[PDB]
Amino acid sequence: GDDRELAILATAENLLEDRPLADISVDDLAKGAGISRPTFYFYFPSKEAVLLTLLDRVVNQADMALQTLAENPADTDRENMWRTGINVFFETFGSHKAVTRAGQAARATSVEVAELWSTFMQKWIAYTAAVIDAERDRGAAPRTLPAHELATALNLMNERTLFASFAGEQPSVPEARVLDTLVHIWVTSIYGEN
Amino acid sequence: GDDRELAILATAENLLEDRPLADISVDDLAKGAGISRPTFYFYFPSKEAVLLTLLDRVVNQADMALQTLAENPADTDRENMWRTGINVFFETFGSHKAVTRAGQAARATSVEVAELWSTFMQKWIAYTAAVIDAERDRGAAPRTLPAHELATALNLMNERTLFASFAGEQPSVPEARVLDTLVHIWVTSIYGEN
Ligand SMILES: O=C(Cc1cccs1)N1CCC(c2nc(-c3cccs3)no2)CC1
Ligand SMILES: O=C(Cc1cccs1)N1CCC(c2nc(-c3cccs3)no2)CC1
Repeated sequence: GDDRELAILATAENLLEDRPLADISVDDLAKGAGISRPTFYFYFPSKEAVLLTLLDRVVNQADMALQTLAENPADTDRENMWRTGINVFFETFGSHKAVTRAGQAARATSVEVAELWSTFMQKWIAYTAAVIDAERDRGAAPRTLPAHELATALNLMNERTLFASFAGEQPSVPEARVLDTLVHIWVTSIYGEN
Repeated sequence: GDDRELAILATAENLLEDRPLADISVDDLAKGAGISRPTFYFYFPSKEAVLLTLLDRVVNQADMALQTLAENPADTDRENMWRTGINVFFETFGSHKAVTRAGQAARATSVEVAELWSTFMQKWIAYTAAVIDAERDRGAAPRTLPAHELATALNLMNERTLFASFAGEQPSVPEARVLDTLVHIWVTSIYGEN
C-alpha cells in the first residue's frame, strides 16, 4: 500500500537521475518497485502522475522548511536572514535535482504541474512581499518599488537562476556561486535606496 | 523566392498569435503564403524550421539594437543608461510576443532553438559584464560580486521576468510595471555597496 506507493516514488526519483520521464516506462517503475504493471495502475494512472506526486512532495518540503524558519525570530543581521531563507530552496531543490528538472519540464505539458508550481510561487512571493513590508514598517528598508512586484521579480530570478545552475545550463551561475549571487541581488534590491 | 519566404514567415508569425505551433499545419502556412504545400517544402523542411527562422530574426533585431545603443556614448545618468538597454529587449521582444512565446517553448524540443537562445544569452551576458567592468574601472560601481556571475543572474532574471509578463503568467509582474521593476534591481545590484 503505502510501502508499494513509496517504492514507486523512490524508483521514479532514482530513474529520473539517469534519463527523462519519456525514456522511463511504467514497466521500469513497476519492476523497480517490485510490483506488476497492473498493480502500478492501482496506485497511479500514469508515469506523469508519479512525477506530479514527487514534485508535490519536494515543493511542500521546501514550503515547510520556510515556515519553520519563519516561526523562529532567529536573531540575525538582514543579509543573513535572506541568505538562510534562499538557502532553504537551494538545499531542498538542490537535493532533488532530478525531480526539480523533470518537474520544471512538465510545466509545459501538464496543467496539474503548471498549477502546482504557480500555486507555490504565488505563496512564496506573498511571503517575501510580507517580509519586505515588515522591513519597511520597521524603518529598515526604504519604500522604493511596490513590494509585491519586487518580490515577484526576485522569486522569478531565483526560479530561473537556481534551476539553470542545477542543470549546468549554458549560461548559468556555477552552483558553488549561486547562493552568494542571489543573496547579493536580494539584499541590494530590498535595502538599496539607489 | 524571397517574397515567398517572407510571406511564409509573416503567415507563421500571424497564426502564432492565435494558437501554438502544434495547432498550425504546413497547409495553414502554405495557404496564408499563397503557395502550395510542396512549394512550402522548397523554402522550409518543417514548421519547426519556420519558427527557428522567426526567432533568429527577432533575436538578431534585439542584438543589433543593443549594438547601436552601445555605439553611442549617449551622455546620460547610470540608471537611464541601463534603462535604455533593458528597454531594447522589452520593446523588441514585447513587439513580437507570439514569436517570443513559441520560441521559448521550442527550447525544450529543438536543439537548434536551444543553441540559438544559449548563444545570444551568452553574448548579452558578456556585454553586460563588460559594462559592469567598465563602471568599476571608472570608480562608478563597487567591486562586489564577480561581474560575469552578477551579469548572468541579472540576464536570467530578465529572461524569466519579461517572458512571464508578456505571457500574462500567474505569477508575473504587470507588463506596465516590468521595466521599472527590472531597472531598479539592476541599478541597486550593480551600484549597491550593500
Ligand atoms: O528562493 C525563494 C523561492 C524560490 C522560488 C523558486 C526557486 S527558489 N525564496 C522565497 C521565500 C524567501 C523568504 N525568506 C523569508 C524569510 C523569513 C525569515 C527568514 S527568511 N521570507 O521570504 C526566500 C527566498
Ligand atoms: O535585458 C537584457 C537581455 C535579456 C535577456 C533575456 C531577456 S532580455 N539586457 C542585456 C544587455 C544589457 C546591457 N545594456 C548595455 C548598455 C550599453 C549601453 C547602454 S545600455 N549593456 O548591456 C541590457 C539588458
